[PDB]
Amino acid sequence: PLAAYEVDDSTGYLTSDVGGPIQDQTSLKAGIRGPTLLEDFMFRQKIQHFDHERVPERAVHARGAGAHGTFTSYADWSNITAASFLNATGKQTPVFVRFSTAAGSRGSADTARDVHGFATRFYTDEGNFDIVGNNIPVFFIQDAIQFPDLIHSVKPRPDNEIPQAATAHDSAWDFFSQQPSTMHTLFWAMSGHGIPRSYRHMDGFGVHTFRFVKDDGSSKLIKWHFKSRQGKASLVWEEAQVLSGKNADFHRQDLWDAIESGNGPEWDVCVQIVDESQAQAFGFDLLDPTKIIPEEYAPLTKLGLLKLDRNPTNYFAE
Amino acid sequence: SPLAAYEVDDSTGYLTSDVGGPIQDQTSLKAGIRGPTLLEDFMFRQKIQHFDHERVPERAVHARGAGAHGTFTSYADWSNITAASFLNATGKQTPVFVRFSTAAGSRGSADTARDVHGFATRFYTDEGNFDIVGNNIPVFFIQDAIQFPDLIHSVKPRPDNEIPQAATAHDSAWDFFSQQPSTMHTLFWAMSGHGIPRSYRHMDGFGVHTFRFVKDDGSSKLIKWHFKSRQGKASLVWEEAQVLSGKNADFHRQDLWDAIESGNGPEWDVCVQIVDESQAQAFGFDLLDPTKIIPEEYAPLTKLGLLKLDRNPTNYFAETEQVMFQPGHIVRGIDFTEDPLLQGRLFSYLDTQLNRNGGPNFEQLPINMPRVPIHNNNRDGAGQMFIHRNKYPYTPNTLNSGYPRQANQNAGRGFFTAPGRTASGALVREVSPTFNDHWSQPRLFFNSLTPVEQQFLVNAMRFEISLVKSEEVKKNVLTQLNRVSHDVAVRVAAAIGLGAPDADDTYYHNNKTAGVSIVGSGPLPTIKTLRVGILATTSESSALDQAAQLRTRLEKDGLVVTVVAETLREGVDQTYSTADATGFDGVVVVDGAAALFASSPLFPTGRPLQIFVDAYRWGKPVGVCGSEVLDAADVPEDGDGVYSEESVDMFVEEFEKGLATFRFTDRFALDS
Amino acid sequence: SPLAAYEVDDSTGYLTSDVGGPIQDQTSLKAGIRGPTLLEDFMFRQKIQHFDHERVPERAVHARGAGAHGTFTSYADWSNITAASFLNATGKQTPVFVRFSTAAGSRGSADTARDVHGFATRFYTDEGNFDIVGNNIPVFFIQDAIQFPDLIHSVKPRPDNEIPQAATAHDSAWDFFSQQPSTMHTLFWAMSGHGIPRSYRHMDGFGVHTFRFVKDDGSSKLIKWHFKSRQGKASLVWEEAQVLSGKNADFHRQDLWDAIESGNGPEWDVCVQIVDESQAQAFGFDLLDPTKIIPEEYAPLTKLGLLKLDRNPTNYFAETEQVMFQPGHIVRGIDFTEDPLLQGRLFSYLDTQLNRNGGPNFEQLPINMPRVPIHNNNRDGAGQMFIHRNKYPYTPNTLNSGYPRQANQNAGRGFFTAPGRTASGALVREVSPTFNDHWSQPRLFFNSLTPVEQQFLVNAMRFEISLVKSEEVKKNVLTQLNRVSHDVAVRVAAAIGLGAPDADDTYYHNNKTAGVSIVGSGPLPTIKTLRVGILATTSESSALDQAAQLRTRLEKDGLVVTVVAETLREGVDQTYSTADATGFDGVVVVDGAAALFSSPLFPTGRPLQIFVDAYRWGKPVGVCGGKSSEVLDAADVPEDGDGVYSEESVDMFVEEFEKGLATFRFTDRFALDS
Ligand code: HDD
Ligand code: HDD
Ligand code: HDD
Ligand SMILES: [Ca+2]
Ligand SMILES: [Ca+2]
Ligand SMILES: [Ca+2]
Repeated sequence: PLAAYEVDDSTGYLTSDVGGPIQDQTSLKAGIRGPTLLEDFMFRQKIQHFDHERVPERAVHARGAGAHGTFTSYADWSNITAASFLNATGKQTPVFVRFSTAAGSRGSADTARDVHGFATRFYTDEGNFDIVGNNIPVFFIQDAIQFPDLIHSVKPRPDNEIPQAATAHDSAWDFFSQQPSTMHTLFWAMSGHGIPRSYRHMDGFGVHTFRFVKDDGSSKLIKWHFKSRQGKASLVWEEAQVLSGKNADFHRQDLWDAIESGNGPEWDVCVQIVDESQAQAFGFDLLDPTKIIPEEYAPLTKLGLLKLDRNPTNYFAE
Repeated sequence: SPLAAYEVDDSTGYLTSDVGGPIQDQTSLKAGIRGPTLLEDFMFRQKIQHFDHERVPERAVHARGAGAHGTFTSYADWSNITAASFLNATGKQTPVFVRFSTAAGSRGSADTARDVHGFATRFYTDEGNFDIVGNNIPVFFIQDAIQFPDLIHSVKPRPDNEIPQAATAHDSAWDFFSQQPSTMHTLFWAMSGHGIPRSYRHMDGFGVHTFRFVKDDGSSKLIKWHFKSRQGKASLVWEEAQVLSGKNADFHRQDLWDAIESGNGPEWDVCVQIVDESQAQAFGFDLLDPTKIIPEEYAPLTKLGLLKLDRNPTNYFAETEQVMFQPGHIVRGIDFTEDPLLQGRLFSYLDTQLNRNGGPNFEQLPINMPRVPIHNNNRDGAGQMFIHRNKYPYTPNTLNSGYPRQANQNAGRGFFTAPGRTASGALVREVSPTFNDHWSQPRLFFNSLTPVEQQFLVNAMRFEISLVKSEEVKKNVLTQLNRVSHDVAVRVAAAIGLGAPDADDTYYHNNKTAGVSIVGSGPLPTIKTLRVGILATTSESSALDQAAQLRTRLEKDGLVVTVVAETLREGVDQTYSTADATGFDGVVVVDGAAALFASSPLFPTGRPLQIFVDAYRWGKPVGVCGSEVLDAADVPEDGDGVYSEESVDMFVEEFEKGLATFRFTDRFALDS
Repeated sequence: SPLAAYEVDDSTGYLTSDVGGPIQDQTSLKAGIRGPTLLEDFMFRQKIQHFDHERVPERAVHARGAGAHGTFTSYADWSNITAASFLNATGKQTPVFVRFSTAAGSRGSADTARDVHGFATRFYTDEGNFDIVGNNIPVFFIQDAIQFPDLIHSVKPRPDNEIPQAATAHDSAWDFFSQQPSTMHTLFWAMSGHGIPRSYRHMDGFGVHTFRFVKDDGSSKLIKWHFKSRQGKASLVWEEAQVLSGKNADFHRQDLWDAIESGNGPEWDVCVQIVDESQAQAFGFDLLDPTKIIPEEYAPLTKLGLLKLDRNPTNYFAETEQVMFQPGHIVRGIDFTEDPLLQGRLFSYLDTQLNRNGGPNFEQLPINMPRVPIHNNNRDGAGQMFIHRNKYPYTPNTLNSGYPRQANQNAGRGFFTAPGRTASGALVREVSPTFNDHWSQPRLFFNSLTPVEQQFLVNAMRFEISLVKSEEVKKNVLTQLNRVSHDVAVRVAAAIGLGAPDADDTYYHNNKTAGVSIVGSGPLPTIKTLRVGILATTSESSALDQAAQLRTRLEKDGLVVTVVAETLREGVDQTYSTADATGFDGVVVVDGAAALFSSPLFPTGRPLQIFVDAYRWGKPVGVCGGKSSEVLDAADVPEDGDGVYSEESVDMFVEEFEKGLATFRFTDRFALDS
């Protein structure tokens, strides 16, 4: 899939980045017990590379894991959307998905209590389409300008950077109690949804109302819902705590293993579809990201199958 | 102090942009009440752009850590051994900043991972910043800096899946250790209690490399830095460290924060072993080799001064995250040696700050600034915070009267390379044959540990090596362990189902050395800061009375007391639900609570008992104050570090001796 | 000095590292006296690393430029029209920093390129930094911010070979201009003397866009900023600008530096045209359209205050290179309009500083810092210089007692959007048909130039279009020019050997507007700082005596005198070898030197060439001492010509010559199309 960019090092002699054969095990010195020389370019190119390996972690959802897969459309959905990846029964589009926690840094534990990310890229034949979702259908806040306030409050206190990957501290609850919009996502996070058994055992939600637009220009309002075929399942809190200690890599290992063993996880990619006229018909505003549309009011339509079946080759690059 | 000058107070006043315009930051500007957000909303974009760019790359190693401010005080005028100004007078005080860390884990990984630990100290001296970038272990894995990315790639997570976090417990790490025998000495240290210290305060710091002290007359001697903890030496046990990682990833940084906040700032004696240049190869090994210690029997310690950390940072990102240490930050009176590990570090720490800071002016960050004037011809660069008045920044000049002037051995107190240093021979990429003994000092270390300490180390290796999938790597590992000790290889082999290779006694010996054992280092010199968990109940008013009485007594002796019960109320600090044995150095049950130890929606099933049981199994002093509890917990009444008294005063007295002893090691099973 | 706190003195002391350790920096540490350099040489590496990383990206546009500090002083309490604090009291003073620039060229390109010029002003107000990011031309090429990269790609060098530097005289630029007719108005400005100003001090500044002034009671009015120069309007002629680019690439920055250093800091009246919201479409065009000016006949200027630049920077990189302007630096009392060019700029200037500074904390650079306290919850980021005490940086909070408090119209003097502003209609990527007339205003401009000024413009177009290789592009250019003026198309067509298309009179008219002509703007109101070259000789002690007397008399009136001779000595400033007519506003030969007009000391014919060039470029020229016909005849300069002087008396010579410096250019020396 990304075959063209792969580099193989199963044979051959060590070279610099400009293809000159070299060694990299001993520094060049003025005498066998002497000082290292500035002219040692082998040393400097290798160490400069190493010194510069790291990039900033993501400002949120720093901790996560991904895989490649395929999306297959169940129908020609031309009658609700012009979207090319949805325009024929059986049409296949490559995907890449990254799942994550939200608050913790790189290296924090998979099984912390948190909102989880479920970000999906469809490499469509009319361009990349991303649905950047969470495992919880609603968000804490109603205006993007408040994001840094929310995130500062739930991340570690800035004098001592304590506590890692946890809402269990004064600042977060101060924010929650002063900003009552947070109540809905709070209740989800405090349920089993905050500690899922695996990435495969949770759903994905776009959260926002988006629009499907036909080629004739007519539109409908939609909510994205990726429905897990593995079922839903959570940990219990005491278990999640011990797991955070025994295996910080629990979720990424789970996903990696299911893929290697030929049990790639699957989701039905679904939408709730409603009319433009129904923006305020359900007793709340569809522009409000703290609300769900009860399934009693709008059933889910299954658009296609998302299957993840191939692990990355290099975690950093992918 | 450059840091007071840059403090920003936000305890009053109206919100402003970064250019001082009063603004709001709670609602986006929209076209209509239910409309799209406008591009012209500058309040939105300035706030979100800032947030979007908050993060910087983590350190390439030692990314997880924590820092504090303090003072170094010289005990003497040390001009007789070094020209260093911060050491030139009795009582001379120099501000310091120290950052402690693990090594392998990323910035959100647990403090209590098994690992080498950093101990980096900046002395803001009156003749420039001097950094000693050390570890809690005196020897390093490799003999040449060029091998550093090999070491780090092998111990960091596997690069296809980025598993496992902050752990040597995987194939690649043990493959490297078994193929690169220089690693044995540091590996032995890391597999001991030194890999899982009780806190940053209960470990020592080592410069690792031999350095030089250089006098004003040009003569030099060879030195090793050793920062000796005044708090004593102490470790976790492994199963405790694992539980801690889950229950409190921030255990060490919290321990340091709290000790400082309560007026119990940690202290070290800053010491050196000092030997003559002629002794570079006198001790049976090469002092240029960073995998070797100078046994204290060959060179005793000289105490130079006191290091005390006593002030927490105000902003962690600005101070702790941005501090940028360099062994290149050196001062007159100190010089480098030809240690090929040290040699290469000099390059790496200057270069890597470019990655972290994103520009060349990183020394202008308040935490990195010196406490003396700067005079040089460095100019421009992204993030230039100075306005230079000298418009002729080249040497030699007449247009600025020849300023700044050259400093050297004979002018302006300049740094100078030790004038006795020479080089000779071919320009070679060759390892000195004097470096070849990779196994005798690992054996020296192992020999110096107590029997239960040796068992803990064997058990660490059993744990990790049992997780290595490759049969080939496991066998290669036993080959190397066997060159250190046949007994180690036998005992480790037993757990992984392979046979050890035949004894190979080339490097075996029975010699020991002082000061490397934790268990054999004696009771702790103080118990201030140590944590006592008092397990109580809300259902008995007697239980809460006893708790309160203990608290008064224990708190007066500097101990941190946590009363635990089913729910919070006056006098109760923590519910059973959030409590765990890893949160205490000692655990006391007030006997009025016996009922809990025999179901509640308020805590998981059997929680009160489990805490007591874990505390016992992990070797902690445990007690009952008011003994069927001990039956329920299967704890022997007569056991060492088990207490049972109705006398408040008698119990406190005995239990406080238990906290000093710290661990009761007789509770751990030993190989035959 | 505004930034004193950040200054670093190196007039004494021993060399140190950046961490204060005394060091040397003159010899590398080596293994032996003829040995290899050692990696442990930290003195070498810290010094060379710094050097290796000195450069930052130049500005994507306006890369070439120069800055200075000054003061703005309000003429009144302007609360009747704006809430702006910096305008709230008579005599109220605010520090400023201004940077001037060309637009297309890179760093190191020449000041005297033909171009639009930047005029960017920061007011460090007591209610925050307020920037007016303007140009010396009142209209812009394009009507929507989204087209900016198309414009800039077209006028910058061709991307295969990066040719030509700092010039519109190539196919791609004229291709864009001819396909995008909105460009015509600014093009006509740039092809006039406004494209080649005599100095930064002799040009005006324009905000270009309509902005709003907003009162504390929330009512608003539409405004245009006009900074009117107190030095007068003046231009180079093209041939002169070309030679200048090669003889002194730094001409404008030197001129500004020198004027400030001599206590002649330049001044502008900071003015606005003010009109009601109801007049957005009352003047025959849309006030949201940045290709249109409001003629002065429809809206006169209000003088708000005085701008004076009077202090040069200390370190150019730290102040001038690092200053980061944004139209997003706005203050209470001012607001935006729905000009789609302005709207997009708001985005660009915040984003582009990330590129230049390499990190998000660019507002912390001394030159970008405000002069009032900052209270917000912005945190971290590379290069973070603050240590924030508030450990609860979120709103809403109780743990920091609700601080910082929200500022808005009612509390804390907050910025607020003019509350009368609305939007209505479909969400569209459509151009308003009110923007559709691209040609009437260029014609209004052209009509307002004097005959010789119109010739200069036609000649600029003939120069550049002649260098366009594509006959199709050239034909498309004539199509657009012809929509502005048939006469212009005909006269330009003549130089390039094409025929003009037939007259198309849809947008022709004969209307004129005041205040846009340079050549018609009258004699300069001051001649201080103008440059007089006295050409002399060392052969005659009398030539040097005349030169000294003349110097004394001219310097008394604040002119900058340069005595030129074969070689330097006391009283001679420059040799003929380095001298050029482009270095002077006026040229005087002392009659003692008549014989000069071959030496190893200067190129053949140089002294004469300086005089002749000065004459051909319209400058006042003369001979002092009484004997003039030898010089004037050798030069082919008629003795009775306007702006040609000859007197024995120093005092009398200078009085006549000084009138000529004020007139500045003698335009009768240039041929007109017949
Ligand atoms: C205005 C700021 C803002 C707001 C209101 C949100 N986010 Fe976000 N999000 C970011 C700003 C951001 C970001 C800072 O831009 C990140 C960090 C790294 C990145 O690529 O974008 C990000 C990362 C990020 C990731 C990690 C993607 C990956 O794996 O690389 C996920 C899954 C989400 N977000 C999902 C959400 C959901 C479901 C939201 C509520 C509906 C949401 N975000 C609101
Ligand atoms: C040639 C590469 C190289 C080698 C051989 C070493 N290191 Fe290192 N070290 C680095 C390259 C490096 C680095 C990549 O340059 C770091 C990462 C971030 C930084 O500032 O420097 C660093 C970070 C770093 C830190 C964190 C400092 C802080 O708290 O910010 C400590 C304590 C050490 N190292 C200590 C050591 C010790 C005791 C070594 C062996 C004697 C050692 N390093 C060998
Ligand atoms: C949307 C893109 C865009 C548009 C439509 C414009 N500009 Fe701009 N301008 C920039 C994008 C930009 C920029 C890329 O963001 C620059 C480069 C460096 C900087 O700070 O902003 C810039 C630089 C810049 C400078 C140099 C400021 C300094 O000295 O540092 C001036 C004077 C202007 N511009 C003036 C204008 C005027 C009068 C315009 C029309 C009314 C205009 N710009 C339209
Ligand atoms: Ca908190
Ligand atoms: Ca591995
Ligand atoms: Ca071209």
